[PDB]
Amino acid sequence: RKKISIIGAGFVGSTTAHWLAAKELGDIVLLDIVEGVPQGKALDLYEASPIEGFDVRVTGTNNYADTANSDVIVVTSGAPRKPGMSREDLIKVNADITRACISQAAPLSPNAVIIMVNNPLDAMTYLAAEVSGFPKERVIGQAGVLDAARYRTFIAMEAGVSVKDVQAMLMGGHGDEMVPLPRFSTISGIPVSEFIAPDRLAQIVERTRKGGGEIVNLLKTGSAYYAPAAATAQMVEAVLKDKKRVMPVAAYLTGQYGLNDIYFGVPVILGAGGVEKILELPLNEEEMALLNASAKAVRATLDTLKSL
Amino acid sequence: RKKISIIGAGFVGSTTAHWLAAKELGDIVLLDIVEGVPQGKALDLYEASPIEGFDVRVTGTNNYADTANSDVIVVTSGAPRKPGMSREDLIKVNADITRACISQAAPLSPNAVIIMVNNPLDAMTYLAAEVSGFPKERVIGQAGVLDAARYRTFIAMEAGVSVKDVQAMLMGGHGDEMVPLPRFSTISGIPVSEFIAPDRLAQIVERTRKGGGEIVNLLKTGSAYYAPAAATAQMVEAVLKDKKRVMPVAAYLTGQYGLNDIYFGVPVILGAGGVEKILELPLNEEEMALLNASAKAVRATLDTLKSL
Amino acid sequence: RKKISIIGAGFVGSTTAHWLAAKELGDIVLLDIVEGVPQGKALDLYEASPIEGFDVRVTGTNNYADTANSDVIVVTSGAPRKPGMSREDLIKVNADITRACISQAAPLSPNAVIIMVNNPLDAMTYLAAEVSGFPKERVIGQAGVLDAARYRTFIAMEAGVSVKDVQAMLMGGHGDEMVPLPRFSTISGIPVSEFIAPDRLAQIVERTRKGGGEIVNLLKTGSAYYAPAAATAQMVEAVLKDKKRVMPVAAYLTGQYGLNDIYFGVPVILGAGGVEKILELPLNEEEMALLNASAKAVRATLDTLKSL
Amino acid sequence: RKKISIIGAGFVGSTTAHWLAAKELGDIVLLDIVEGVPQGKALDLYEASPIEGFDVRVTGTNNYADTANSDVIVVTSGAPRKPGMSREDLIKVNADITRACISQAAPLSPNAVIIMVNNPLDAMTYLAAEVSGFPKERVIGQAGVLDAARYRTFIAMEAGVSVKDVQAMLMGGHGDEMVPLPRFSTISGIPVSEFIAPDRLAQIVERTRKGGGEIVNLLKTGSAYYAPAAATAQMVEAVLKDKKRVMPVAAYLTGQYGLNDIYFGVPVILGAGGVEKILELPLNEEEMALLNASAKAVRATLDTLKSL
Ligand SMILES: NC(=O)c1ccc[n+]([C@@H]2O[C@H](COP(=O)([O-])OP(=O)(O)OC[C@H]3O[C@@H](n4cnc5c(N)ncnc54)[C@H](O)[C@@H]3O)[C@@H](O)[C@H]2O)c1
Ligand SMILES: NC(=O)c1ccc[n+]([C@@H]2O[C@H](COP(=O)([O-])OP(=O)(O)OC[C@H]3O[C@@H](n4cnc5c(N)ncnc54)[C@H](O)[C@@H]3O)[C@@H](O)[C@H]2O)c1
Ligand SMILES: NC(=O)c1ccc[n+]([C@@H]2O[C@H](COP(=O)([O-])OP(=O)(O)OC[C@H]3O[C@@H](n4cnc5c(N)ncnc54)[C@H](O)[C@@H]3O)[C@@H](O)[C@H]2O)c1
Ligand SMILES: NC(=O)c1ccc[n+]([C@@H]2O[C@H](COP(=O)([O-])OP(=O)(O)OC[C@H]3O[C@@H](n4cnc5c(N)ncnc54)[C@H](O)[C@@H]3O)[C@@H](O)[C@H]2O)c1
Ligand SMILES: O=C(O)/C=C\C(=O)O
Ligand SMILES: O=C(O)/C=C\C(=O)O
Ligand SMILES: O=C(O)/C=C\C(=O)O
Ligand SMILES: O=C(O)/C=C\C(=O)O
Ligand code: NA
Repeated sequence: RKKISIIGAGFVGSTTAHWLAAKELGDIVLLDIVEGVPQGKALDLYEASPIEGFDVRVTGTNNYADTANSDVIVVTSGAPRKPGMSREDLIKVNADITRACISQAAPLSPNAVIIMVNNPLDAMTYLAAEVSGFPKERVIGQAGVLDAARYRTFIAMEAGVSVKDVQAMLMGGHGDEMVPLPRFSTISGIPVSEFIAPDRLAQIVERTRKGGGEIVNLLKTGSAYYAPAAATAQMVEAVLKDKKRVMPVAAYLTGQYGLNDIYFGVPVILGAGGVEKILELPLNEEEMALLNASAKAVRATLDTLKSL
Repeated sequence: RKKISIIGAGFVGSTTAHWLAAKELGDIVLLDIVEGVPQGKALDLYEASPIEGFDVRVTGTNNYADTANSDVIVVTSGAPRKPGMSREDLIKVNADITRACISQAAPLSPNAVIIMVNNPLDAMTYLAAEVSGFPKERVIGQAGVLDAARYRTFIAMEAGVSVKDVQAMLMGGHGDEMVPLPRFSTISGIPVSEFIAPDRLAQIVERTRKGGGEIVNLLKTGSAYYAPAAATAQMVEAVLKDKKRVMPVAAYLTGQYGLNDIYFGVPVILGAGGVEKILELPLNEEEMALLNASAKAVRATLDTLKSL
Repeated sequence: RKKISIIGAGFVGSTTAHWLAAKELGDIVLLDIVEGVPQGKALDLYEASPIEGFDVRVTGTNNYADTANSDVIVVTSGAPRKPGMSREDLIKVNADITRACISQAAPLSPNAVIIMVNNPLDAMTYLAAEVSGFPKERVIGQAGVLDAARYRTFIAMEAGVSVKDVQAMLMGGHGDEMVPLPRFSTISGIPVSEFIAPDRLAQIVERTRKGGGEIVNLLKTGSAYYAPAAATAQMVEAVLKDKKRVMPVAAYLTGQYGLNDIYFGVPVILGAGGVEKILELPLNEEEMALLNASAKAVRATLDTLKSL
Repeated sequence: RKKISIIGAGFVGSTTAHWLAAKELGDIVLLDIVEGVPQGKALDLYEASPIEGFDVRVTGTNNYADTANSDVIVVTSGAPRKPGMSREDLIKVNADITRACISQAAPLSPNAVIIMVNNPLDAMTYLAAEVSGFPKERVIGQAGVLDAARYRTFIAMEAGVSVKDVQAMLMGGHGDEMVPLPRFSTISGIPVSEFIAPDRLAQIVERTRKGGGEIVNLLKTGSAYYAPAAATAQMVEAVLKDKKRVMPVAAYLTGQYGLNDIYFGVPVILGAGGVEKILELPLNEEEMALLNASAKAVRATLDTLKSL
């Protein structure tokens, strides 16, 4: 069976195990630095299997050795943000956590695809590839699938149609400078601009950019985890089942969109090989101005990162 | 529980019950004019429930009375075509079958949404609305969902990506004059033209138009049923769960696209009310020439129909 | 669409919405006293719908008015225990909370089936039937499914088989005096005794009874929720779909097993009418001794209740 | 991805691909002697993937070379019976067909688990083990699951409960002497006798044994396929996923139940190694009398076999 290790048994990590367990994709190992929490959640999720009717070996541990030879490593060990806080504000703390987790996990699963979740996403994914020394295409960050999910939900709501017939690409760093792409958004093949007037669409775009903060302000004591976990799980599945999914993820660029040496949200084809191909959309001038704005923001965090 | 009556327990009818049963959408009644066939298939499908683990009341009958008060009526009682035959070639035979089924079923389920499948699709759907006297929006034909499914499969194959991230609109009568719309086809929001060169895409378009014949030539003794049944079931589900799905179906037009008094494949929003809204895409000159060609073909069958 | 209100959007209530959403059973309303909490969780979960592909309306609220006309009401507003506590220890705080939630919701959804979860389960379920005045059959408590789930899990683990083939009846109050029934537990119709040695089976019976506490001692700051939520969800589904599932639930006894006027974990046929039948099993003396000892523990919580 | 080859693309084989596709277990190869048949059905089913949303490679072929390196081989090439025939009546024609299919496929997929379906089931499964020379554990016949499925269905129907709660062991040869075991059949762990009266239960035991013929007499031009396919699929899944399901399958006995050198319907733990364990149940005299009578009917088909 496939082996999936989730490093950090917090809200996102545990919910990822939940979405995953239901798909019967393989053994799931929940690791955490706090004793009892992963073991407890693992056992509890395990005990639900007879009810839901899924066969899954879910275990919790505080020992990295238990993650050895994993096919996929999900990193959700970073500290979350509190209201009135920015994802980059977490960089110093999460950089240490991320470095700690990667340096211990990577060596034990050299053939694993690492899916980073810790914020700030782009900078942490970059730090992961950097610490693991893994092939760039096997070190990616979850962000775009979530961002686009929010965006697609808002448009489905606004248009009054099933979220099943809604697709939308979105690029950039996982932050305020985020860049949803209305031109690359459709409903059963039809441009969304045909369904939503410019003013409403622009609001939707703004809501998408602040989507994470919106939830943080409501919860007060934590950040989102249902959508984020669902996104992470869709990526794990893409990899384990080599589905060749076309989705936005934080991938290492070497010139695409005119950007180099940076993890940035771009559309890719996800499969057993991890990032199998980085798509290069024909973005117009407006879109590119937005994209470049985001690029500059991410670059900023990298400069912060490199000085830590 | 919701009640779904499938008139005609042949290949498409039975496979529809199969796709449906697995979704637990309600009671399923399989009706046929031949004794034993529906009862046999009903019982056999019923006996699979303990294995698949779905609760469904599937019954077979030769008595229309058993279809009374159905929420949805699926009509798959028409005679299929043999190789080297055209769907319109079935018009005379299937017109009588269709008239017979509708006149007996409709009265028993006045509040039902009728989903026609019998070929020639557009002309038979028109005959159904005509015989049932039902509100035009509650009498629709399955065709576009199938045609587009074929089209989406070919592009997924060609592009090497999951069929999950592929959407494509397609219009016109369910025939050779069919009109897939590459401009209204995307992969995770991205135009397919970005993935498939014009020559290959044009082949895909041609294959889509002949997709049904392709399968007929292979099977020799019958026509497709897996995809067709899956399409019909997706529509039944859209209705029963009021999903507001954006999909192409044969709907009654009153001026849309410049067409009037005709059942034609157009994108609609499908829900509890049946055809809840007919979308009007901004089709360019080329697309419209194609659309008008298809319109003329359908009109021809209607003229044939009306003279029967 | 059906409507399900979940009073108390904490771990169990939110997780319950999660399992439920994936099932597309109908609209879900998450209510809580803390503002923002239910709104954020409902939005977060709603934003996962495009990723997972389900059409579900999940809303968060602080106003009982939003729960009006619900078909089912899940109550998960109770405070959870910490290590060292018994479920009975929560009776003072939760009797108040429970009375508050039921007095407000019940009047608004007169035809609903109320499913209690708050601990102590059997007492709280009695209280809810009392405060609501609803027919006893439409007021039930979730406990048996969860308890039997832990039991079935330990069995599958021990026998090295799939949980999908393990069935097991479990009776009594949701507490330490809980009565797992080895003689009424089978693997694909084969008595469990044929797979597990008595001594081992005994340890399993014991682990089952102490299952909740095992998790509490691991989590340390909360109690189980994945299995509990799954259990609650299955019950919600049984009612909404009128599945007529045979399962153990805290129901109102009027003489069965020689017990009167108490809510007790017994096997029932759960459907659209709530408890549609209470099964009276031919328990033997050893089993009846365990059952009576449990009914005694329950009656004791009820006397504490009436004392509040 | 895993690979599954289905030899014989008729009703059972095609339907088996259908159930399988929906499960996304891996690539499926439909093979047949008639050209076009497997190609059309595989394409048709493949074109349903966008509608249903599964990523499955389904190919049709007439060349055994395409079945190379399969993980599992389903054999459904046998001729089906017509009203008036017994399954044994097909032994001459199907022994030939079966030998032909196994001699060609087995050599190409040496590590595969072969699952026979062709009737007479027990004899054909023995033949396949013989012609293939594969370890007996990796050659099994599908029969028990289907037989017990019909039984569980009749029970649920009679008891007015959900098939999801009915378990039932069934042993012996896949013929009239089939042995459903009431004493080894439970509803949520509760003996079936507690729900159905002996006289009624007897009629059910009898209906089960004659289940196949009931359908044959209804269809008239073929035999059951939905349940058979579902049964076969569950077995394929058990192997591919290494679920360790406890179920009745025609396995090779070397003394169990005092039977040697025959393929017989017995309970086993089915996993990645095929039959990983044969369970020896404490049947009583009445049950052993039925079992022996069945083993006699089976030995008789084997003597007919060796006579071909
Ligand atoms: N990229 C996205 O789209 C996205 C979405 C949501 C959350 N996030 C981010 O993901 C992270 C996790 O969010 P959360 O809400 O689940 O947080 P959380 O606080 O609930 O969980 C983090 C878990 O990590 C564990 N942990 C800490 N150090 C560890 C170490 N060295 N090894 C192993 N485990 C360790 C903690 O003990 C804790 O259980 C945050 O940084 C958050 O900002 C990103
Ligand atoms: N619109 C599409 O996209 C689409 C796709 C596939 C097939 N079709 C069409 O659907 C029809 C059914 O195809 P099939 O392959 O399932 O055929 P089939 O021959 O397998 O089944 C038709 C069934 O109708 C029954 N029948 C005949 N007259 C009846 C009456 N008066 N009442 C009740 N039942 C009656 C038959 O006995 C038979 O079992 C054909 O007309 C075919 O061309 C349309
Ligand atoms: N098998 C069972 O029956 C079972 C299983 C698990 C938990 N439980 C019990 O269920 C309850 C919930 O457990 P939890 O872990 O989810 O707790 P929790 O603390 O996470 O959540 C309870 C939620 O109720 C809310 N709340 C409080 N008063 C309220 C009121 N008047 N109206 C609406 N909401 C209100 C809180 O603000 C909180 O969000 C506990 O009492 C626990 O012991 C029972
Ligand atoms: N419970 C069971 O074990 C069970 C259940 C149902 C059916 N069956 C048996 O399974 C067989 C299939 O039933 P069916 O209804 O699908 O029949 P069918 O006639 O529909 O299909 C059999 C297919 O095998 C093909 N075939 C013939 N010779 C072949 C060869 N040498 N190689 C490859 N393909 C070949 C045919 O052309 C045909 O498409 C029958 O023998 C039937 O009695 C067993
Ligand atoms: O905002 C957060 O911290 C987490 C959700 C997200 O990254 O979108
Ligand atoms: O071609 C046929 O007759 C049936 C399949 C379709 O209508 O596409
Ligand atoms: O142990 C607890 O408090 C909650 C879980 C349960 O009721 O089993
Ligand atoms: O009755 C038949 O021939 C096939 C179905 C079965 O084997 O039960
Ligand atoms: Na477009």
